[PDB]
Amino acid sequence: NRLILAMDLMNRDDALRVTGEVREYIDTVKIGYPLVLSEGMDIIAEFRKRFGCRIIADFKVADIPETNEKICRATFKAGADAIIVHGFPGADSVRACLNVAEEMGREVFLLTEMSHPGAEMFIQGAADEIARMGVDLGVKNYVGPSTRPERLSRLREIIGQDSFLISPGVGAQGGDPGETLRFADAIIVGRSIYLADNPAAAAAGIIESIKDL
Amino acid sequence: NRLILAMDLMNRDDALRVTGEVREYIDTVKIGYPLVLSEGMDIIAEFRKRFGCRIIADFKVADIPETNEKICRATFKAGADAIIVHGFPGADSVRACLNVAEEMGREVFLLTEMSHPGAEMFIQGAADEIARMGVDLGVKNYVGPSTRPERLSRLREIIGQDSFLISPGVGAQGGDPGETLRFADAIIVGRSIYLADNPAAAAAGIIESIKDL
Ligand SMILES: *c1c(F)c(=O)[nH]c(=O)n1[C@@H]1O[C@H](COP(=O)(O)O)[C@@H](O)[C@H]1O
Ligand SMILES: *c1c(F)c(=O)[nH]c(=O)n1[C@@H]1O[C@H](COP(=O)(O)O)[C@@H](O)[C@H]1O
Repeated sequence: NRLILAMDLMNRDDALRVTGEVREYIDTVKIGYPLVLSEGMDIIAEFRKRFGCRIIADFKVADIPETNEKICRATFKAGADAIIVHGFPGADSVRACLNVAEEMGREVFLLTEMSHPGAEMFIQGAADEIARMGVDLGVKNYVGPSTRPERLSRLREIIGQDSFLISPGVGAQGGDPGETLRFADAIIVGRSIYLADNPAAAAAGIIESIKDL
Repeated sequence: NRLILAMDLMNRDDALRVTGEVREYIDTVKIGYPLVLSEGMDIIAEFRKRFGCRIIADFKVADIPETNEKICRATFKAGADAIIVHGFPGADSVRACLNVAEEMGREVFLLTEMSHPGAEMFIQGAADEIARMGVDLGVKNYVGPSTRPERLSRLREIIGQDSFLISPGVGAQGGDPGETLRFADAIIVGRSIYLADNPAAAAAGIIESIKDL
């Protein structure tokens, strides 16, 4: 695959239909707050049972250590395989997530630099240090921006070749599968697939581009 | 009051009992992901209907603009009066939240500097600029740390006297109601109340200290 579906539809019926339509082209579904806050955490269990795919909970966890632990424990209890957590709040907040993931046999992904224009204001300047903090904490899974492949390159340099790196911002945000997969292990794609007239054809089209690399 | 309850219990029965016990000492309940991810967004509507108090959704929103809008729209649809959003992701992410709050007749609180030790690593260095970004965006409600009253002072200086400023980190995290209320309009208190043998007595004790100021 190398393709992770960002399932940000907000209606259970549509989320299930689109995921079902594209599942032959992905092995991982990324579920975030647009779907969870609309349909409840039980949606994570349903997706697991219906589809079998890995579930990453994209909750961009960004609270104090005590609250981060509670968020992680609720999320894994609901059946998520991994959770995405922000590095910007610092090492104690990240460690809290890693401690729960250890307890529960799950994975943490560290979000380093974000893909949107606003990320340039504060996040970008800290992002190398956030990545290096990850390495120092023993984080093995990272998120970095498809929209800035030169920053992906730098992040890959920091985390090394033996870390797993996934990357949002492909399609709608302007990122390209090829420029991104030079550095990331897998791309995250939401709207380019789930808003397409034929999501299966969109996913298939992306997979064809990936195979050509 | 000047007291906001951080309701981070993870069981509907306990959350309702403790809130009911202390409601005569607060007019605002802050509900976050520990309770919502455990009991569902319907908990917000229940609290509103049972208690009448203002509800602030402490979701520390930290995504891209398009996703931030979806998160805000789901949260207000569930009945929250206000949402807490991170400033660190930048102005476009914040504006997205403000646009939804405008559409829906609700409020955004901008989180500037966080209260925990890790906030020193990256957030603190950006926090003055995040506050000034808030002012430039017309944000009128802010969150800053009880644990660092000198930073609260600086944040108050930036936002001015006509902005509303609320402050977590009182009690469990080491913050003091008095040192904090020199600068903040209201303090947020969670564990010092909700883990107390008698939460009503804990809240009452805090209110007594506040009245003495
Ligand atoms: C999260 C994040 F931290 C980013 O830096 N960028 C980003 O886009 N996200 C989330 O990833 C998905 C992108 O979907 P698409 O732009 O393909 O529709 C979304 O879930 C977004 O929240
Ligand atoms: C959020 C935040 F952004 C902070 O800087 N600090 C902080 O503590 N929070 C949240 O506020 C409440 C504090 O509760 P207490 O320490 O009194 O138990 C919690 O909801 C925490 O997530």
